[PDB]
Amino acid sequence: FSEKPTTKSDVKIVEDILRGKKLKFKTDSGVFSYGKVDKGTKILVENVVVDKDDDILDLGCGYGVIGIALADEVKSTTMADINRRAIKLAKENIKLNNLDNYDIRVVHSDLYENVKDRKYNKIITNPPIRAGKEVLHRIIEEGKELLKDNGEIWVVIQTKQGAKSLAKYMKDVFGNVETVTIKGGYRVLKSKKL
Repeated sequence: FSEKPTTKSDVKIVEDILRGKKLKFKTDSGVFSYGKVDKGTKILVENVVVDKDDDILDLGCGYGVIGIALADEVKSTTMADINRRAIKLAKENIKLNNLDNYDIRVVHSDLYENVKDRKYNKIITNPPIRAGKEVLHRIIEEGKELLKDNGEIWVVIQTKQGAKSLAKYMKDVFGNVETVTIKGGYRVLKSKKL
């Protein structure tokens, strides 16, 4: 069931520079990366390559960093999260960054469940880890089904055997995987549909 809480939320406004853009984000203690832009997310956002005609999906968007940082560079952006507070903040953050003139939507979704109304050129995500490898594998396998031909899925994951195990699975599923960057213990992995 759904319920509207009585409890207050802790909010912290954070500014950062991503892809050379000066952005501002309202963050909340009940949402991932409260009070600062996550290092993994920053590395992913700086390294992802997008095309002006791409329809992209920011999976597990939190307060919206990835979608917001890329919105003006692509054709359309869908940000999705299961956390309702996250959804609210991402919508508010679209306004804080003057992106109202772009095709951006924020959708409540348990993984891909509510965003399968279109196909995407890119699926970009900083996936949850404590949730376990089964959820990680699902992000990869179901992701392939939602990508347009030549589409790509981009993930950031903390290095060593974790990134290696996931890369192996991505190669299993897609028939290819590439390490785009390794920085400060984080790896950005990319697989293409084809």
